[PDB]
Amino acid sequence: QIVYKPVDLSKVTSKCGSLGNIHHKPGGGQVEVKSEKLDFKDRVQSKIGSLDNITHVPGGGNKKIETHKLTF
Amino acid sequence: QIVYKPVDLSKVTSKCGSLGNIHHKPGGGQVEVKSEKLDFKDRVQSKIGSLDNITHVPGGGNKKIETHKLTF
Amino acid sequence: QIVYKPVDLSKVTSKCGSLGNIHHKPGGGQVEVKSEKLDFKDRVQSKIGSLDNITHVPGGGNKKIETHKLTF
Amino acid sequence: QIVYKPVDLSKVTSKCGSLGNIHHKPGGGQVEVKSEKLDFKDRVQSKIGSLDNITHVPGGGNKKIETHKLTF
Amino acid sequence: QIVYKPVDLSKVTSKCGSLGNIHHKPGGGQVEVKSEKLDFKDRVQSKIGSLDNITHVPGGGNKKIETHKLTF
Amino acid sequence: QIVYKPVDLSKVTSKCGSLGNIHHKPGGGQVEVKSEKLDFKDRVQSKIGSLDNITHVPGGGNKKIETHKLTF
Repeated sequence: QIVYKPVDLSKVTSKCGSLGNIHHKPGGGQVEVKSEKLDFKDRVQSKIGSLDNITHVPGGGNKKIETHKLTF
Repeated sequence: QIVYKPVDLSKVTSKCGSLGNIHHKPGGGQVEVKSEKLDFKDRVQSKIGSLDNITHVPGGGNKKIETHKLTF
Repeated sequence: QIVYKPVDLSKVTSKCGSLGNIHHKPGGGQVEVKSEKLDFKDRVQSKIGSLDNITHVPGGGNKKIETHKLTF
Repeated sequence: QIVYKPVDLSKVTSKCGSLGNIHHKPGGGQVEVKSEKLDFKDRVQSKIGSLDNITHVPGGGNKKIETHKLTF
Repeated sequence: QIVYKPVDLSKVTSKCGSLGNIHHKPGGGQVEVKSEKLDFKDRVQSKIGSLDNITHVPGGGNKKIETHKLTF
Repeated sequence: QIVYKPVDLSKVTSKCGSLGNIHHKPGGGQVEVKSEKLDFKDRVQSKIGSLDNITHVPGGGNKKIETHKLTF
């Protein structure tokens, strides 16, 4: 007999009064990559040769992550 | 007999009165990479040759992570 | 008989009156990497040759991590 | 009685057997300048706030400069 | 009586068998300048706030400078 | 009576068998300058706040400078 019965009533919350006046200003750059062969198998995530700029300004941006597992 | 019955009532919380006047200003740069062969198998996460800039300004940005496991 | 019954009532909290006037100003730079062969298997996380800049300014930024395990 | 009679018979010369395989590769950068007032008079040469790249490969590039003056 | 009669028969010379395989690779950078007032008069040469890169590869690049003056 | 009669028969010379395999690789940097007032008169040469890179590879690069002056 198994009674798998977890209970969650928890909270993740925020208040912010004002959000702004943010400046992101990159000055370029240079990237070089050389290879002869690539061979990727079975759940590969790959990034080769990048020059990436990100500005991320969510009003909340809170995260909650859950995982339930039962195995025989 | 197994009675797996955890209980969660917890809180994660924030208040911020004003959020701003943020300046991110990078001055370029240079990157070089050389290989003969790449060979990736089975749950590989890879990053090769980057010049990446991030500005991240969440109004909350709080995190909660939970994990429940039972095994026979 | 097993009675796995933990209880959580905890708080994680912040108050901030004003957050700002932040300057991030990197002065470039240079990176070089050389390899013959790369060979990655089974749950590899890898980063090769980078010049990466991050500005991270959460209004809260609190973390809570939990893990429950039972095994036979 | 002034006899002003300079004589020039001189030479400036070069040989180069082969000229090439030159790589110029700049990685960005950042420049900022602030002023309230500017006031320039009478033979001013000025340069304010620059990010300049030059490649100069003349097959000779030899120079000769002469100046003759007589004054009463 | 004045007899100003200089004589020049001089030589400036070069030989170069092969010129090349030159790499110029700058990694960015950052410059900031602040002023209230600038006031320039009468034969001023000025440079304010720069990030300048030069590659110069003349096949000869020889220089000769001459100056003759007579005054009463 | 004045007889200003110098004679020049001089040589400036070079031989080079091969010139090359030169790498110039600067790693960025940072410069800041602050002033209230600048006030320049009569034959001023000025440089304020710079991050400048030079690669100079003349095949000859020889220099000769002469100056002849007579005054009453």
